[PDB]
Amino acid sequence: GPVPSRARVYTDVNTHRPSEYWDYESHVVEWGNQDDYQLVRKLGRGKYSEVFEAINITNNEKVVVKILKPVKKKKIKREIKILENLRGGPNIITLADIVKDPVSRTPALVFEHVNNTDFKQLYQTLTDYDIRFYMYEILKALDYCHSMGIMHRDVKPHNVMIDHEHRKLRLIDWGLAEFYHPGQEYNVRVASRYFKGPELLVDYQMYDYSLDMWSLGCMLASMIFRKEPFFHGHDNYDQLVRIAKVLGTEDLYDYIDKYNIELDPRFNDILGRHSRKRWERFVHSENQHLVSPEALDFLDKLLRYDHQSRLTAREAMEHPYFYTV
Amino acid sequence: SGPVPSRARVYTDVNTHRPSEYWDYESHVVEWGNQDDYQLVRKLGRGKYSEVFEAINITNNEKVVVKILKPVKKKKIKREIKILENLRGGPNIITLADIVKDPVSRTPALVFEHVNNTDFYQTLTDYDIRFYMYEILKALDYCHSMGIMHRDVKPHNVMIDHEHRKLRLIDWGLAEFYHPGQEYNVRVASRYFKGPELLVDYQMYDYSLDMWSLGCMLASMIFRKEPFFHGHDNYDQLVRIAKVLGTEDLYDYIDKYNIELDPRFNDILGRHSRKRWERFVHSENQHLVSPEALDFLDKLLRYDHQSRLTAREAMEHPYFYTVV
Ligand SMILES: Clc1cc(CNCCc2nc3ccccc3[nH]2)ccc1-c1ccccc1
Ligand SMILES: Clc1cc(CNCCc2nc3ccccc3[nH]2)ccc1-c1ccccc1
Repeated sequence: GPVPSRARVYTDVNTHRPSEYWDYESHVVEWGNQDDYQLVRKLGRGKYSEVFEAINITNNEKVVVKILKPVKKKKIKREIKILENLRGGPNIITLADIVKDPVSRTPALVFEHVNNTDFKQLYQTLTDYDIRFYMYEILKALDYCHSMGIMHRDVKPHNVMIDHEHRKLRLIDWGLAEFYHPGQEYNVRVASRYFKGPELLVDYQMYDYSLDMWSLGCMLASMIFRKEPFFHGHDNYDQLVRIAKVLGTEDLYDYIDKYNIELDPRFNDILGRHSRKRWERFVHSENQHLVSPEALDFLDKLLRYDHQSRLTAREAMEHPYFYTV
Repeated sequence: SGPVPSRARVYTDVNTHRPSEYWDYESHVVEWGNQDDYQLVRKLGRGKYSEVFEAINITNNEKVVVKILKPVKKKKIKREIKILENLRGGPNIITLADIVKDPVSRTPALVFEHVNNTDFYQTLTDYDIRFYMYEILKALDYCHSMGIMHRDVKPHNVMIDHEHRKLRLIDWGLAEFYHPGQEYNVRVASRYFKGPELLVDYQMYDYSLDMWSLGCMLASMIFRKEPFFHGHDNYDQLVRIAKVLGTEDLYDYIDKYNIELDPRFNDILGRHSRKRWERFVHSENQHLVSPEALDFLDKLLRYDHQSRLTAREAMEHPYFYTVV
């Protein structure tokens, strides 16, 4: 079968903690009364959630209410436990309360309010310094949650809230987050297509915090090159082909041979043969003001097939690309 | 013209503003699952109309608590289920996990999350009393906010797993929805914990009944006197209260609400001075008593249901400054 693998950092953080910390199935959730909140307006809508802006009528403070469709109760317990464990961590969305409406009994999570700025509106106004500044803020959140033995497993621009006026950033939507246990085989149906690491696309289940570093690399590549998304797959199989068109099919086979991975037969007719490209090839007149040798070197160290060779969040924070922050 | 009406000072109109689906338990449709998923292990307790068992859910090998109900009144069973479904997941409220019937007996049964009850009182410190009293208040402020009065607050209805510092308020069979101006049956709660409103047959009571019962439990814990007000019948229970609170304030209460005192009180009530709470302090309990505890007790144990602290006001009392 496949060769086992483990994280290069924070490997045994959950092993050395009592079960209470990571055993979310045993976690007792206490659901308060949603009458303390008045819903103001709808902000967004997910596959299993609906996000509203609301007011806490006991202190007149704005909050964000995430109403969850109870499609899987174990998944709701997992998200709550992780949010409670990470509560107050740097740049982590702050869970303020857990409530249920008395008549509907629908689970709802109450968070600190964030005055988000638009992704398209920010895209063209962001300077090189801004990109470094906010990349460093996400790394603070990732190094923290990895140190707490949690993999976000859903990093993408939609899951990063920014209040640009206040230079405030929050990593949100922990619904896909999981506790890291060395040697554990995880479900690969995580994250979002454009941000899925090659480990997920080749069905290598023994992945770790390094999956987040791949997703972060995809975000960085989209920001510096103004190409959104950077790896534009049209299905999960095609996604690996788009990565292969940049990283090359030679290093893909070296990766699958190193871990004795069995490639799905659906790859047979679509994978082809591709050369490894130079990061400089993506530089153009519209994006050259965001690109630098430091940015390309940092990107090259995140976007690697081999999950074990990618920079850890702590190694990434020490990169020359961040010397100016 | 009869007794003066009264309403709750807090959460007065919570049920009035909710659709009838929430509080109309008579219309609630109960779906009874198959009790074959549970195997009874042992008897934990026995009530007037129920037996509580420890059981094992054979589908996940997890312990549960099974309450088998004698179907003496189907409306009462629907009421309890609706309240438990409404409060499901609330802080320190026993969690209803399933509703089942044994295929052959067809006896109603409620399945709850397991609670590992400690035996216990002799070992509880001043801190422990403050901690557990605050946990009960979280449960009461929550259920009151959900428009429900427990109406049977007493030590037997409080399960504590001391090792894990976990507390659950159980036995919601006497619980009711609060509707302002509604006249309720006074034959509720357990004798030692009945509020004076019940004993003088003042039917328009509210959540404040639970705050009286909580005050009885507090007095019994800090003074190590169980029960605190030891009546031998419902009429004598008011006399035991009047021996502490005095008869002057009892007459002020009945006059404020134009209550007619039952003639059965004529020969037994007597005349009693208002006692100082310090009179109950002794060598055996002085380590549990403090000025803060006595001030807090004085604000719960009042004849006038409207003057008692609400659960939310109680949580802000100095007696709880030392708890998280
Ligand atoms: Cl990662 C990022 C994100 C965004 C804005 N994303 C918000 C999407 C959102 N809004 C929401 C409202 C409601 C619910 C969910 C929401 N998610 C803008 C820029 C960047 C960025 C990061 C680092 C460097 C440079 C740029
Ligand atoms: Cl010291 C104490 C002890 C208990 C324990 N009463 C037994 C619960 C029970 N119910 C049961 C039903 C069925 C079967 C077994 C049962 N056991 C409750 C409350 C307190 C207390 C009171 C005031 C303040 C702080 C603590």
